[PDB]
Amino acid sequence: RPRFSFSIAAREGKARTGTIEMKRGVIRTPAFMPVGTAATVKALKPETVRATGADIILGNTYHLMLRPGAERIAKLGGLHSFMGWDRPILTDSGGYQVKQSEEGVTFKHMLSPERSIEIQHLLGSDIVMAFDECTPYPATPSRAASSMERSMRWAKRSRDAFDSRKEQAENAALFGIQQGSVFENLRQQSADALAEIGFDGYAVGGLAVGEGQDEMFRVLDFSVPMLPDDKPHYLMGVGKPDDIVGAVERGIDMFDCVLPTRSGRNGQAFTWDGPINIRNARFSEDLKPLDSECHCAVCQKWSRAYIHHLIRAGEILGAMLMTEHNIAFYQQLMQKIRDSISEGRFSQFAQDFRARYF
Amino acid sequence: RPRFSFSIAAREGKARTGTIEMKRGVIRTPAFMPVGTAATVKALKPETVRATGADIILGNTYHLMLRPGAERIAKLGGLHSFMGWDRPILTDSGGYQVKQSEEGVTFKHMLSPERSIEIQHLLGSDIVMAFDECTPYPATPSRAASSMERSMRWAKRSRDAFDSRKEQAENAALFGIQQGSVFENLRQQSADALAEIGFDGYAVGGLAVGEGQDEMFRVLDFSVPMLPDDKPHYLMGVGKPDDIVGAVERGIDMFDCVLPTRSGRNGQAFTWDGPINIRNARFSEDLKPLDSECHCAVCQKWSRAYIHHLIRAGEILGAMLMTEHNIAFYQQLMQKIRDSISEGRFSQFAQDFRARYF
Ligand SMILES: CNc1nc2cc3nc[nH]c(=O)c3cc2[nH]1
Ligand SMILES: CNc1nc2cc3nc[nH]c(=O)c3cc2[nH]1
Ligand SMILES: [Zn+2]
Ligand SMILES: [Zn+2]
Repeated sequence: RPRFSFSIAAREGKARTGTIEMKRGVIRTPAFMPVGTAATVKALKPETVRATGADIILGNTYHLMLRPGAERIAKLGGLHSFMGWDRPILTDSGGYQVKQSEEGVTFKHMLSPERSIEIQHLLGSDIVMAFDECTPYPATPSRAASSMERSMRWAKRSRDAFDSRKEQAENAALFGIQQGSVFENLRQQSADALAEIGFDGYAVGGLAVGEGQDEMFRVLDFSVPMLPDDKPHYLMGVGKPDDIVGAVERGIDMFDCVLPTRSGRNGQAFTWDGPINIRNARFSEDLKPLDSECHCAVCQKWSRAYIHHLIRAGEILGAMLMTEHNIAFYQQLMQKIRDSISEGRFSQFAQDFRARYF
Repeated sequence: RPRFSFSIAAREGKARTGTIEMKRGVIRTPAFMPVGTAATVKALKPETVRATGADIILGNTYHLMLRPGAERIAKLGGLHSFMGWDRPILTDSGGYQVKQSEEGVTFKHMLSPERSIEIQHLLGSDIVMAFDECTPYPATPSRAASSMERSMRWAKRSRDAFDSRKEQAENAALFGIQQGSVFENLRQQSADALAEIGFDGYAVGGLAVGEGQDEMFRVLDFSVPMLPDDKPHYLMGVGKPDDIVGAVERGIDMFDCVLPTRSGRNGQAFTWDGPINIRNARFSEDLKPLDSECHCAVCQKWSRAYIHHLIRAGEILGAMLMTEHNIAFYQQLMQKIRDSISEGRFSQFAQDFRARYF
């Protein structure tokens, strides 16, 4: 397999379906990446994660740079070996979860573009995120521009730190991140700068930070066409199933979110009829599975009623089952999306989905 | 399969190895029963429990009689269907975890022999425990005798409540429980009363309540020979691996304990070299599996170092992996015990085990 090769197999409007080939495996796009916070996709064995259909996971950098520390994980053979996931891993830069200066950030420890790229290397990341600044929402145009310009400078620093490590450069990919808040001209200048630097992929940063779905979609409308067509488009931190469907309709290829895991643990189950909270007393004697159509193992063997009991009782198996279901649901969503694009009926899928989901 | 048939295949001294055949499956003896507290073996899917080698589990009655309630579980199809374990289940009487009278116990609700047997029926238990009184330790001879006599009266009540329900009588088994504290004459009178009533199996109650291993073994020395030879002997709530080995040497066939699950969750891993606490910093970079010889999936794929990280971080996968390992270890212990008895080298196994374990 090549280091990185993104190929688009089919299109419908702005939507695309295809594959990213990497040394550690193939990634079907549009892709959902389950989130590994501290070297684990919470409450799931990696083989379970794979079984749900995930091709790649996101490893959070922030907690692991703390403990056990990037250097220790490197000593132990890297993140893949440590956690037992042998397929691609996208690592974030660790800066989003974190004294600000042009050099980088210091916190209660200094994190700069260079250190970030180094930590992602020590972890053995397949897809490395440039180190940026996620502009708070709302932002004045001046602040958004200052923030964006700093991010582009840090993007160039990222690129050069990555490229100055031959094993990283040869075996991993680097994604750049677009900023600009909700301002079209800043988004354009940022797309321009990132393309000039050149990356393997382009994320749309700065969204899903409180602007709400209408505003996010309005920004995506003009921002995604500004990115190189021939590379993957990653919408960081999104999101709800409906967010994902609209974002694919606007050209996004990749997604990550804690919603399916975190909200699973809290009792929220995704269904094609919309989300349910399994702790509600209405499920105490409901022998139906979480969802009527879901093909996951949880829906094949256990009832709402049992999972209701488990979550109410604080039992770990409740977290395990809810999470497996929710990640499986997300993967089934992405599969339906890929299939519908491949078959030229994605617009109809999107309408049908929303009608039933709501 | 018959309702209940215990057959002894081999002996060495007081030790026995054999099988209990029941409608829902075969139980290899000496047997360890993982504990299901509230319709779950904590942090494990039933298929994982089975995979470790368990033939039967113990379902705690106390929490489930609370919520969801025995009646609701019966409505939902019984405990086996609810939790997804289709093999035998031994249910306790619910009284041990719980205003005392000859009628039964009231608590913050009244539990009597009759209600207990009824709840175990509603749950659909394969092996039903008579409702007793576990005499506190230490106990004066007068108190121990009063307690024991009450338990024998409740044992007769148990027997008759069980027998007065035809589907229970036809499809499940009933075990009686011996009391008498540490007094040989009371233990004898209790064995006598239980045999006169007649049960499918006989538990040694009243131990593992603070008397310590020497005293427990001294009591077992005289108490187990008092029970019918041709029925299984169950030592309730035991125990540590060394406790189990000595108890088999004294004629016990069945065991349950929360140590492997509960202590697993707390960081304690059982090894043939003795238990370890994985949170100790000595394991932070130890790439060895929990145990050098263990055949479990956890030891096949993950390091001490990773599990160390997981437990320190409070991650659910840490509970999952520690528990699977520990239950697998317990099952491997019982297998070694069965094999050594079958081969007439159990006494040597016991010595070798203790030498290395300590
Ligand atoms: C959950 N929403 C959300 N998670 C994000 C992570 C991010 N990382 C780097 N850069 C970002 O702009 C950024 C924006 C984000 N929004
Ligand atoms: C953990 N020790 C322990 N768990 C027990 C459960 C019991 N149940 C019924 N009757 C008992 O005598 C009894 C004794 C016990 N000791
Ligand atoms: Zn499902
Ligand atoms: Zn093991």
